[PDB]
Amino acid sequence: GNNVVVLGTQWGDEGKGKIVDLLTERAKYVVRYQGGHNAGHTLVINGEKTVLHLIPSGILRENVTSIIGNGVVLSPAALMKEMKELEDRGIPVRERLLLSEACPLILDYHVALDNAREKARGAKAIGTTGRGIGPAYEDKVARRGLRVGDLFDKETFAEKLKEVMEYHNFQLVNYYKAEAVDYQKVLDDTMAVADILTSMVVDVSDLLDQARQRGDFVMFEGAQGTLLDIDHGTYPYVTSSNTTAGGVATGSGLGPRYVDYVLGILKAYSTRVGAGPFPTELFDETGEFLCKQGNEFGATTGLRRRTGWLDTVAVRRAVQLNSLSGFCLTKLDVLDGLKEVKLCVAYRMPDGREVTTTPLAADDWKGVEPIYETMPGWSESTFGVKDRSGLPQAALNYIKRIEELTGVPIDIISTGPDRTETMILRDPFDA
Amino acid sequence: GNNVVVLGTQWGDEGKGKIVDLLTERAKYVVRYQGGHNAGHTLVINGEKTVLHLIPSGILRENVTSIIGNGVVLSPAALMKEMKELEDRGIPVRERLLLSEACPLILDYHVALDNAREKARGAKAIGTTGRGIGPAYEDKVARRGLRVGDLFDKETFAEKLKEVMEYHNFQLVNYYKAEAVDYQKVLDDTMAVADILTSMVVDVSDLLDQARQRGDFVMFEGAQGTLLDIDHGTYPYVTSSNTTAGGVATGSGLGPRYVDYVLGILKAYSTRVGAGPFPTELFDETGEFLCKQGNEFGATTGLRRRTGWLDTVAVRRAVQLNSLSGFCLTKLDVLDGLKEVKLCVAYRMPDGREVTTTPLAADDWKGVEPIYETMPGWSESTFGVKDRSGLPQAALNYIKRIEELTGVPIDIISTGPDRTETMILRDPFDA
Ligand SMILES: Nc1nc2c(ncn2[C@@H]2O[C@H](COP(=O)(O)OP(=O)(O)O)[C@@H](O)[C@H]2O)c(=O)[nH]1
Ligand SMILES: Nc1nc2c(ncn2[C@@H]2O[C@H](COP(=O)(O)OP(=O)(O)O)[C@@H](O)[C@H]2O)c(=O)[nH]1
Ligand SMILES: O=P(O)(O)OC[C@H]1O[C@@H](n2cnc3c(OP(=O)(O)O)ncnc32)[C@H](O)[C@@H]1O
Ligand SMILES: O=P(O)(O)OC[C@H]1O[C@@H](n2cnc3c(OP(=O)(O)O)ncnc32)[C@H](O)[C@@H]1O
Ligand SMILES: [Mg+2]
Ligand SMILES: [Mg+2]
Repeated sequence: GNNVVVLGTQWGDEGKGKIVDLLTERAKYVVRYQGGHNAGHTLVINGEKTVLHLIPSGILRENVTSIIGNGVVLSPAALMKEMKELEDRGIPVRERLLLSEACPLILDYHVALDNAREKARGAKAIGTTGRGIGPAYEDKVARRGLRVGDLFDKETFAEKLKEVMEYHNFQLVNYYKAEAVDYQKVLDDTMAVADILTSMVVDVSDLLDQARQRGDFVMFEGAQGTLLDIDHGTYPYVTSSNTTAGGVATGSGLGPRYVDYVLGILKAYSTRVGAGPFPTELFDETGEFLCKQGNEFGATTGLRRRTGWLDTVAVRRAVQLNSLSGFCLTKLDVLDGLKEVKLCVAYRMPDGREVTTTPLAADDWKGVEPIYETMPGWSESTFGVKDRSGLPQAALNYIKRIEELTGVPIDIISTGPDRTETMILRDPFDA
Repeated sequence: GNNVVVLGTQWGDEGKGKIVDLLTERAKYVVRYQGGHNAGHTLVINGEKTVLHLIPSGILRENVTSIIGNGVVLSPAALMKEMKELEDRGIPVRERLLLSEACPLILDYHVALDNAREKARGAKAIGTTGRGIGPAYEDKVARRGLRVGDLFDKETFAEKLKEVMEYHNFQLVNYYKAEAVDYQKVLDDTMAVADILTSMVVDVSDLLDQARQRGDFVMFEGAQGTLLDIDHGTYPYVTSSNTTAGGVATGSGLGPRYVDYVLGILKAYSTRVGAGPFPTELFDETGEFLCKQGNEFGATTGLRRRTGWLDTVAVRRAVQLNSLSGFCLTKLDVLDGLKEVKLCVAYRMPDGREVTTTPLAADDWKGVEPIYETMPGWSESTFGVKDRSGLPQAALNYIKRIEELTGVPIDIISTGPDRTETMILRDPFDA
């Protein structure tokens, strides 16, 4: 299919960055359609690590035009920081990166707010990445936030910014009893970059409609994961954007009927950073194992990540929410050396009922317990293996079992962090 | 196609209610996926008017199950009010209506807030319908708002509600210097209806995935219109939800790949209630005419509606944003008796540039001017006509011209408010 969507089917960090980088070889465009720099994508090419947050993961391929879709909450400071870093490394970002004038801006007060709220919640704290994602989205929805296109008139921008800031400042000092955020500091930091920012603007919907009508290969890059969806995730322990395939058309402006294949990234084992339900969470040795081997620590905040077994029930919600076309089994190489692996196939609800469907809001997950299927592990190494043949049968069964349990084929299997450490069984672009 | 989406291509009020009611004859389900009771849908069957706001327009057909999707901001008071009204009229709502536990709740403070903000904006006031749509969506995104499923535990609900209310109350009295909203009044009004509310809950995504897998005819009913889209509309003069086809999958939980046909409702002339850009707005006799004949006054607030000529440029943005499959030319009967009609085919930008693309945010529409195409009108009456033959050639040309100018066929033509006063040239369900 021409328009391919790559997204996380769990709670982020499944490995979208690598896969997006990999798959963009044949792509004309790559589009981020939601989130901001809370995202953390690690690309590894012949050993060279590149960590992207706000910039689309297709930025390393000169044949691809990376787009920041209107859905993205964009931090000028964050963009500048990343651009500079890639530029020093030979990546002419400004030559490859375009962006929507409709993108809301993440300015300092947003982080001020993000921190304050987080504080206020005390114990039942969400565990947000500390960027100002939440407030930026709130300001969008409230229709008071600033967007890229607001920089088209700096004086008017100073007017709007003065307003929005006094408004937020009042809340910060009087209610939160927190320090105000200096309006002039913000206006200044902003105006300095404004010109660079404005230079990358393009009418994204139209560009995408044109690309679409030409047949251009376009990849949409997801941020965060399905279960962190503001609507469909473990609310309120979620991110503030729709991480489900529906955000592509809303955050890019491309009509929904033009999505061709939805590729869902699947970690082979589960992780979460932030508070919230997690039935298959492990707190034992194997958990520790899964964490160490997988080097599970957030690419955007370091914070160790919670680990647990893959959960076909949660994965199955992801399948329906996103119209999955196929999966990209990632980190299989991490299971190597376990005596046995297991998949959560059903949930035992607190009233005794057994169910193969997930609850929605966090409180409804309160006391659910996982009912497992236990498969034999494999001692052979699968790291770097690039052909099914190189995988032991135990691994092949685990893979088939996931397919059986989900009804979606594993078209791509990843066995290490490096771009080429992958098995492309079915390339979504031909699919 | 099995899953058909019906939405407004302009600024609301194109006539979704009638069309949805009409088209649901063959439907198993009808789903609202966004907005709340700011919407106003007028159904007319053999002269009997029915005005829906929050309840899906398929509620009058016992063969159809009406669903309030998670995307909808739901006012318990509003729901109760409408249910009662339909029940007295022989409509057993509770028997036909189901709803998502994920729907955020619109409670009193939300209206308190909606009013306060509106006040604060003074002159540059959005012109929101006065329901608490904006705040309810903000509370959603901020992850502090209450949802239907929160009623599954009334004590915890009282806890969460006490919190959210003190929070908002502080803002209302100290900043806005407005009157606080009584927590106990809210908790009470809510708890009284809670049980009814909870009784209608269903897991909508799953139900839709099942329906989808059965082949069931499902209609998604849009609220508001494309150009009022929070992301793609004339921001900030927009509604707080994505009125574009992308909201269907986000606000219903049905995977995006399962949308089959997107039907866009097209008024044949333009209207707007609320502040904001409107290039083809008319302030002359014909405007007055268009308003009087069309009886253009908001079904949700009465407020006279601004009128202007149809705008192919704005309509064309709608075509790409929503992947339109076809149009439903509505109110054609209203043009009868004009000497000449005209369509805006291009925009003359303020720097002299001529463009066939629309700007996004309001300020960017600032001084655009419409460049028209002037077609001969028609004196014959088209009211109630149900066969193309009954339409004068002048009308047929106007219709073909819209098709030529947009590239989307007019599969349905409506010539009066009554259900049967329509021409179904291509029924989306077979399409
Ligand atoms: N061992 C192993 N590491 C992988 C594999 N695929 C990706 N990685 C690494 O695992 C991490 C994926 O987390 P992250 O980059 O935050 O993924 P993203 O947030 O979804 O883009 C990064 O450290 C990658 O370098 C794989 O198949 N095996
Ligand atoms: N004259 C005329 N009225 C129509 C036609 N279709 C619908 N109506 C009426 O025009 C209005 C449509 O506005 P509204 O009900 O608010 O549409 P909605 O908000 O899109 O559901 C209602 O008064 C309908 O009764 C039509 O083809 N001709
Ligand atoms: O308001 P926010 O800043 O968005 O934080 C809210 C919640 O969402 C989580 N979170 C945010 N981005 C995440 C991410 O990005 P990628 O998978 O794309 O690499 N991966 C994993 N978890 C992520 C935070 O942990 C928290 O639970
Ligand atoms: O915050 P809000 O309460 O949503 O108001 C914001 C803006 O959106 C407009 N508006 C809201 N619902 C509308 C509607 O519903 P239907 O077309 O579905 O019948 N039709 C037309 N205009 C509508 C208001 O006029 C205002 O411009
Ligand atoms: Mg990451
Ligand atoms: Mg209406």
